[PDB]
Amino acid sequence: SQQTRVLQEKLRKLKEAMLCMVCCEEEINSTFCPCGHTVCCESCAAQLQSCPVCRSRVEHVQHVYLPTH
Amino acid sequence: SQQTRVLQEKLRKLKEAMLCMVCCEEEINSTFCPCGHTVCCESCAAQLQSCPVCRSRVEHVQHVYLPTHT
Ligand SMILES: Cn1ncc(Cl)c1C(=O)N1CCCCC1
Ligand SMILES: [Zn+2]
Ligand SMILES: [Zn+2]
Ligand SMILES: [Zn+2]
Ligand SMILES: [Zn+2]
Repeated sequence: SQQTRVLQEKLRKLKEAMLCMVCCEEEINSTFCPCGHTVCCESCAAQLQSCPVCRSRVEHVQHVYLPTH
Repeated sequence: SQQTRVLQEKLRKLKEAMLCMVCCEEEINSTFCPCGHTVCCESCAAQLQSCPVCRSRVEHVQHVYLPTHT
């Protein structure tokens, strides 16, 4: 039905929100500290000296173990 | 259709996985450091001395801003 198409789009968008905002290919699993923005995979997070959301300096990257992983 | 029911179930399960493992009511937005388990809301994370998943000592809690926050 048309509702099947609507639900497929909602699921696709929720899954895309869990993917790295830089490479778009790997799951988010890293937090920039101290700002807390959690928007990258470990490979993209390792290559950024400043947060891509707020431009704060990255003091270090904390790996996150999420239940959605 | 039955396909619509299957997709509704998938969506519901993904949304439930984003909720705090202790209160089951608020979104996860806190990480236990240094272990990295990110399974609680701020209130529930605040008084735990050890991680509820791996038992490691909680040195501090890091707030996390996730793109899925609704
Ligand atoms: C230009 N740049 N500087 C740091 C990072 Cl990260 C990037 C970046 O956009 N990419 C593309 C996707 C894969 C990782 C590298
Ligand atoms: Zn990436
Ligand atoms: Zn930031
Ligand atoms: Zn809670
Ligand atoms: Zn832990």
